[PDB]
Amino acid sequence: MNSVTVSHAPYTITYHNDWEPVMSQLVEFYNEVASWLLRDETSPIPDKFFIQLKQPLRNKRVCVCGIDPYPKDGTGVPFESPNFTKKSIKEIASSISRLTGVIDYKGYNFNIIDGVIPWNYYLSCKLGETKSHAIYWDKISKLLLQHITKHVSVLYCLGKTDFSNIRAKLESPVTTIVGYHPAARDRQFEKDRSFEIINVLLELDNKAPINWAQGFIY
Amino acid sequence: MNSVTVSHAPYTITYHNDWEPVMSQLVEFYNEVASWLLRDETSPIPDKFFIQLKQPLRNKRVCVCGIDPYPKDGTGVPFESPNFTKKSIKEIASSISRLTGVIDYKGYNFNIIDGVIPWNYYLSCKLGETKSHAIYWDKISKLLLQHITKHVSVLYCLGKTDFSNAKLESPVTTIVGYHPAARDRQFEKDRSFEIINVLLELDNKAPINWAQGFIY
Ligand SMILES: [Cl-]
Ligand SMILES: [Cl-]
Repeated sequence: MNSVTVSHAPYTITYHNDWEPVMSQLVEFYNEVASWLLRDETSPIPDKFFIQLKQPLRNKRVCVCGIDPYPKDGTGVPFESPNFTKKSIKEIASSISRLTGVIDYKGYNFNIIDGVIPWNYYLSCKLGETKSHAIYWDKISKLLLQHITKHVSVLYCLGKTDFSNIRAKLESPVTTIVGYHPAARDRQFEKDRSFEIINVLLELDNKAPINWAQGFIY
Repeated sequence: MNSVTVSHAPYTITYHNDWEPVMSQLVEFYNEVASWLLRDETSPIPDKFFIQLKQPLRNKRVCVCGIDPYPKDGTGVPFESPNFTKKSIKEIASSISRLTGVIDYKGYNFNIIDGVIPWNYYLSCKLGETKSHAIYWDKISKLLLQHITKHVSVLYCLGKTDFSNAKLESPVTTIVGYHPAARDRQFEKDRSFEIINVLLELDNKAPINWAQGFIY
């Protein structure tokens, strides 16, 4: 819809109107930091940092959140792996396959599920190094996730360590689940039932469940 | 097992060891407020304010919580009505009767159910006035419920307006259902008891057998 300019790359940020209330501060915060983060090659590329701000928030009832993008090949859409190559998304798809009974599929994407907004807490990383840009995104990450949590009924974070003390410092009343990361040891993600629990919590808040099968690609 | 003294009535508080971490602060907080509570006649009596601290917490997976004790005849055990007279507990027993298929009973008590700790958020009220002691118990109530929510998997609160307010600061799965005396039969259509067991099953915990609460 609308656009806003910033003094460093990617220069323009196009945003859906639901994000308006935070854009002014986003610009201030990004300008203060961008120079530091663009030194490094990144995942995703700078033109893709903010494409998830084109998504609406008012139709969203669940946020599924990872700490930062894939160390390589980040597309700007959290969790997205267009050629279905990344371990995280393969493990997620398996979980939902067992849950939904859908056995034959070629990919999975959170971004095409009604009511779900997939999110990366930090919006970039130094290529090949997870959590490398935490110190730069800090204030922005808090700002944007606070805004998301005013719309969604449930926040689902993936990674017990990654999200230990970040969720305590979010200052939001929103119902929160911190589950295992897909690559957690001893198959703990495979025994994790957060996808089911989400729908129970949504039902308790007088909201429709998420149909997790909508994420499949054929 | 152990005991602690306090400068106003009931003077001694006996507590199960699972409560040890909070007793020191409980004494500080109770001493700083007890004058205000004891001016009034109370439900329950002061000797019964803290008897629920004799219950263990480690074997508990569900906390069932009401806002404060019965306006009259509080026994110190939340929800307990020994002569099965109180509306709340009669409605709860009906709900579980329909759920479990147990049709003939004389009473119901949460306190004899494995895995359940029944709780009153405020530990007293001025006789006949619900919520009258909220302002006195405030800090203590928050302290004790926070401690309970470190052990239990699910917190079930009864009363939508009573428990609307966030101010607990705990990750625990929380359900805020209708109060048993809610209008238009809303408590009768409330399925929180079933939902609790689903949530528990999802957290790899055994369900609560709600039929254990019946008295014959
Ligand atoms: Cl983890
Ligand atoms: Cl109610």
